[PDB]
Amino acid sequence: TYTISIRVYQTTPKGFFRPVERTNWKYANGGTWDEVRGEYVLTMGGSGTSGSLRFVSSDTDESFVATFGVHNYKRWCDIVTNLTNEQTALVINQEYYGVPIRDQARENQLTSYNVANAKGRRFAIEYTVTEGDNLKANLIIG
Amino acid sequence: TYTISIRVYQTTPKGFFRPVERTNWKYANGGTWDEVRGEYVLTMGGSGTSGSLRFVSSDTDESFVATFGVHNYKRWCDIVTNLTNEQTALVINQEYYGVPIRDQARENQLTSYNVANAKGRRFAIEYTVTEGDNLKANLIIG
Amino acid sequence: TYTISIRVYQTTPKGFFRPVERTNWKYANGGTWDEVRGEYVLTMGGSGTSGSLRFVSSDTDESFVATFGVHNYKRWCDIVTNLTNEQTALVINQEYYGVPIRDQARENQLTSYNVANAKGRRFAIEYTVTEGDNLKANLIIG
Amino acid sequence: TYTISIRVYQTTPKGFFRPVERTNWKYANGGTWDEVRGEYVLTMGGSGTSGSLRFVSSDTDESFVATFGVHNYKRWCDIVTNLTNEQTALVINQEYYGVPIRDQARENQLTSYNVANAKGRRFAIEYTVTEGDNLKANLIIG
Ligand SMILES: [C]C(=O)[N][C]1[C](O[C]2O[C]([C][O])[C]([O])[C]([O])[C]2[O])[C]([O])[C]([C][O])O2[C]1O2[C][C]([N])C([O])=O
Ligand SMILES: [C]C(=O)[N][C]1[C](O[C]2O[C]([C][O])[C]([O])[C]([O])[C]2[O])[C]([O])[C]([C][O])O2[C]1O2[C][C]([N])C([O])=O
Ligand SMILES: [C]C(=O)[N][C]1[C](O[C]2O[C]([C][O])[C]([O])[C]([O])[C]2[O])[C]([O])[C]([C][O])O2[C]1O2[C][C]([N])C([O])=O
Ligand SMILES: [C]C(=O)[N][C]1[C](O[C]2O[C]([C][O])[C]([O])[C]([O])[C]2[O])[C]([O])[C]([C][O])O2[C]1O2[C][C]([N])C([O])=O
Repeated sequence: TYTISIRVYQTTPKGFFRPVERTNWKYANGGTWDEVRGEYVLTMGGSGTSGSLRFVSSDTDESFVATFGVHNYKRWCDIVTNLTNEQTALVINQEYYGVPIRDQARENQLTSYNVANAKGRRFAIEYTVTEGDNLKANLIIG
Repeated sequence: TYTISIRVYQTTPKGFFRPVERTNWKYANGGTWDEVRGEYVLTMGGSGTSGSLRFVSSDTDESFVATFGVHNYKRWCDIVTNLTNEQTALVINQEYYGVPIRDQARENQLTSYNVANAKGRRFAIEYTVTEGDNLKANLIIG
Repeated sequence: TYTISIRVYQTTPKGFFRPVERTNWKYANGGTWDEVRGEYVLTMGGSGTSGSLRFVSSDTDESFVATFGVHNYKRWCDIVTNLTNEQTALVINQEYYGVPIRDQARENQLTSYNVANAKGRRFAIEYTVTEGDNLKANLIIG
Repeated sequence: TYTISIRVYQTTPKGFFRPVERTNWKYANGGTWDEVRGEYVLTMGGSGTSGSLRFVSSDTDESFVATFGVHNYKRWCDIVTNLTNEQTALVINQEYYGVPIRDQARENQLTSYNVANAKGRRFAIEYTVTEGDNLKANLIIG
């Protein structure tokens, strides 16, 4: 069993990103999302699955999906931004298992990732615990 | 724009179901989940989409996915229980747009629905506001 | 250090009680409230303090404060209902340390308590773990 | 009826502040705290009361209480940090109605305020909507 505990840091009081969706991919006996002491906790039944969090800033028409999981017994992450209305977390989470551009991100098994949207706002995931069954990450909204 | 505001009632102190997942289908400009004044609020960009909530009772190894949406300008709902580990809300939400028996449930445009798991516990959805753009439902756990 | 983990069971879809306030009394090095896996977790720095949760049903003009704590190394609980607008949880929590009718409830060190409001709705606290540092209780709204 | 809607910004991945307490003062028919679309919403029955939020970073042994209210029909705010274990939000909220220095902070009717703890970290409140019945503020953690 794996857990990834995520601390969300929203660093800029221009716009406001709120949580809107949390998904579990179906491999590795699935998984769950829990809120624990102000943190998001993704629990997974084995290696080879993932879960996604979508955040939306309605004030500024910005959004992103942050995905966390374990691939071949190593943690991975990705961020997708500049979303169309059709790119829910349900959509994006599932794309990591069959869409080549997404598969490759997962296969990279990254301990950290940062991306900017069209407006220049940066978003980052940084794992603070990178090994073992109980992983930890900061999700940083610039 | 539709909202469906959901109040959860857990009616017996036998087992404890906790929220674990909330998904948005991609049709009709997608949608979001918000927590508002103790209720789960599904917001959708128009008619023809839906969102799902999964709840798990780890104490009693029970779970269910409740789905809410609007089909041809009328609200609908369904519950799936007896879930396999591969049946996350991500999976179940999508099945209402391709799987005949699930398609049929959506097409039923029900204001209320119930189903029991193999353990004999019943779950129900009851829309208390069945018309207009701000719909309301009780999710009742037996 | 003591914890009391509380599972809220809202059993009747007549009215809707939502969480509106959570307080910590100042004795025994204070305490905190956390949300953990859908449960409310009161953590206290020693014996002799408590914390309160207030719930309000705006639909039906009903409300109550449920207080949990440890007195002389034994758990206690109380429920106050039929609240005036001036009886916030901040008010009620503090009354257990100087108001005789409230002091006596605390001194009773109850493992369970049930009360009805003027409308006849029952509210109950039942501790499911009654000894040790990590206590557990159901809060049942009738 | 006033609402004050609060957005929390945690600006540095150094430490992690989590919500631990939310209180309502008893004047002006009291008030409530709700979570709405990722924001903390304080609702008050009129002018002359307030509510407090406490946040704790156990990682770095830091904490603060942020208080928001309306005094003589104008919004006010304060932050207290360098908290003792006996300074819960329950305690601090009440001090604004009897303790001269706290009374004075309320009487200041500030649209913005900041204070630093002994560790050099600054906290701020910034009202983004300063007039009317639906007030809005940023709570910024430095
Ligand atoms: C171990 C790992 O991690 N692996 C992975 C996977 O996962 C899996 O899946 C399956 C189905 O297919 C099941 O669910 C199980 O349980 C699990 O584990 C997957 O995810 C993939 C993607 O798709 O990846 C990984 O792997 C690699 C290769 N391809 C193989 O297969 O092996
Ligand atoms: C109106 C309605 O409801 N409709 C519906 C739909 O939705 C839709 O979808 C599309 C794509 O495909 C888009 O997204 C839009 O926007 C929306 O609106 C769908 O859902 C379906 C299922 O699949 O159902 C309904 O419809 C029916 C038929 N198809 C016709 O149209 O009519
Ligand atoms: C041990 C116990 O539990 N005790 C109690 C108390 O608590 C206390 O308090 C103090 C102040 O005063 C401090 O804070 C400490 O820390 C603690 O512990 C109290 O609470 C009381 C009520 O008021 O009760 C109990 O006790 C009994 C008697 N009175 C004595 O004092 O001992
Ligand atoms: C209008 C206003 O804001 N006022 C104020 C007050 O509040 C009040 O209180 C009372 C009792 O005491 C009752 O609760 C009512 O309802 C309310 O409104 C108070 O808070 C104070 C502080 O202590 O402050 C203000 O005022 C001032 C003076 N005292 C005169 O009046 O003016």
